Amino acid sequence: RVLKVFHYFENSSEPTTWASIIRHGDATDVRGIIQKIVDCHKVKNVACYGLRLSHLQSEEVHWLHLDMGVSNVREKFELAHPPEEWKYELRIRYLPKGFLNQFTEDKPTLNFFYQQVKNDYMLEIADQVDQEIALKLGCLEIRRSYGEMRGNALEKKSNYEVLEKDVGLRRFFPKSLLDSVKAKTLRKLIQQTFRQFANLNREESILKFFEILSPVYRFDKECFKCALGSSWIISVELAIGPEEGISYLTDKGANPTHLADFNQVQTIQYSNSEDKDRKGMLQLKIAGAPEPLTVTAPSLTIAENMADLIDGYCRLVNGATQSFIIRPTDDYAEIIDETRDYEIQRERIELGRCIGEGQFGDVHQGIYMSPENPAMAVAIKTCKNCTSDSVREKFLQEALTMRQFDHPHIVKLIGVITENPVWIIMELCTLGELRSFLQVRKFSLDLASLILYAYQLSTALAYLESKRFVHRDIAARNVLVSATDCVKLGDFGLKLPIKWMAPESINFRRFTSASDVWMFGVCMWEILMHGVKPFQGVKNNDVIGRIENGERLPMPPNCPPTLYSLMTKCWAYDPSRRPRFTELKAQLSTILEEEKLQ
Ligand SMILES: CN[C@@H]1C[C@H]2O[C@@](C)([C@@H]1OC)n1c3ccccc3c3c4c(c5c6c(n2c5c31)CCCC6)C(=O)NC4
Repeated sequence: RVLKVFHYFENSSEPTTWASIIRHGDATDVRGIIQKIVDCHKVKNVACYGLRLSHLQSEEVHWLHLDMGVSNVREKFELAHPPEEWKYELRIRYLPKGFLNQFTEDKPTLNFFYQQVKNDYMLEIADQVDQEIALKLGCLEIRRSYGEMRGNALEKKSNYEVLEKDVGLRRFFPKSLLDSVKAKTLRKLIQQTFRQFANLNREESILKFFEILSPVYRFDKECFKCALGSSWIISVELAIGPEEGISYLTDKGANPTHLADFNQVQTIQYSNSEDKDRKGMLQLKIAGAPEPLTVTAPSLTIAENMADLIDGYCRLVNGATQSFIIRPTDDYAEIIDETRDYEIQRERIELGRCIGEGQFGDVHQGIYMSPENPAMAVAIKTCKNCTSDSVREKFLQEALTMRQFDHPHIVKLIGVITENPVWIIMELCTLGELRSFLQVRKFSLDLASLILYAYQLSTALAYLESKRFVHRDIAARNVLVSATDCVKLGDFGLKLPIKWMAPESINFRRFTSASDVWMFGVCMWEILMHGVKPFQGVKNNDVIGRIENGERLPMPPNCPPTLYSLMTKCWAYDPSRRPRFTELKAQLSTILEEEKLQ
């Protein structure tokens, strides 16, 4: 059987669903699980990660000791409540002494840690933190998250808006702040506190983040109210952490008193309050001290959680692998990840000459003989590492989307072959890629033709808008020519094409219809420029630089100055001032009719 573990390693997905799915074995212990997830992310500080299980509708928490066997941990807890309501989440619990410093030379771990701490901050105290503090914090998460954007970006109404109204400032700030200040002024406050963190890369952001939190949120330890002693039980707060070891403080803030270091800890033992109540009993034998250090915790659970803490630490301080808690092949651990009419038998396909390359698989020419009906020329997108299953599942995911579309300027899906290697069968656009097509025919195509193509493209992009489908890569490279008077739209699958991208795409990784329109502008230029690439001989940074300053692509010779202004309307920095697709359709329609009559 399997297991889902939520963790804090980044993904362009939503943070609340970052997880790994492990096909564990029957004697597999929590070590196995942790090991295989962190090896899977190139983690150097393995000894610092633990596993914490908690029910959804409950606020209490269960630390799963390394040596426990998963299936009989399922067994135990899944006998209380269903697997649907339990949350297994990987956490850092065991800080080395220089921890922050040390995690700098372990990039995944610092990132994991930062996220895990940032999550808690939002969830636990963000609402009731100082106004200046919240502000300062939020900005660094902008700064860190959106690496490739230049500093002065947030002093642009459109940019800020994209954060306000598309991204959600809630991703950076508590509902408490956003509510209690007028939004137009909030815009200032951010632009302002953002100045101080203008030129800070991802690494420094994270540390400046921590630096500003630490004074107002201890994440460098855990505390437990509990009682010390074996007979005259006396009430204390325990602090357990890297620069203090086990410490009692009481009180108030003041100096914490040292009790032992983790390297002193001989053995751990815990048990149910054999006495009247329900309390946790915890015993620690220490260096040469003949009497065990005896802790009474409010519940057996807390006791267990405290043992996990102390074990983890010991097992870390000593370069140790086995436990310090005295007790009363199949451990395989694989990493995995989570219908059709239109089936075609492979024997009904003659696989012709390879026609285009794939970073994923080649595209081929082909004959398709369908029993009822004559032969048909088809394109065939092939798969190379097709046996590796999710790569397969993502490949023929593309075919699923193409099922949905039916429009005369989108390349029609014809079928799939759902056995390795997976094949996607589509129509073949005989006259090839548009760029090539244009260069070749630079002197035999009337203008009415060139803009006809943009018109047809726009009808397609309109159709796609109408189904809320963003394409992400509109360019003449993704257009094919199916006949003299007819072009079609290309890829629909999953080294950035900087020069065609809208600014918010280069800045905030945002991809909307409105980003699509910008690219379509550049596409339109390419067409009118008979298949030349935008910005020949300019490297990408000067381009983002020029785009940022106001420079645009010049009017191609022969472009009706109306159409050229439409292109620049598509190149509106603020994505909301850009035309709609349904609108560029209507316009080009007329701009064509006018061109037809000459
Ligand atoms: C960079 N442009 C390539 C031109 C070439 O190969 C590619 C990879 C690319 O076309 C999107 N290609 C596809 C890629 C992904 C899905 C479908 C196609 C595809 C298709 C065709 C095609 C053709 C060419 N290329 C084609 C195609 C070169 C000239 C012959 C026609 C085609 O006719 N139907 C799908």
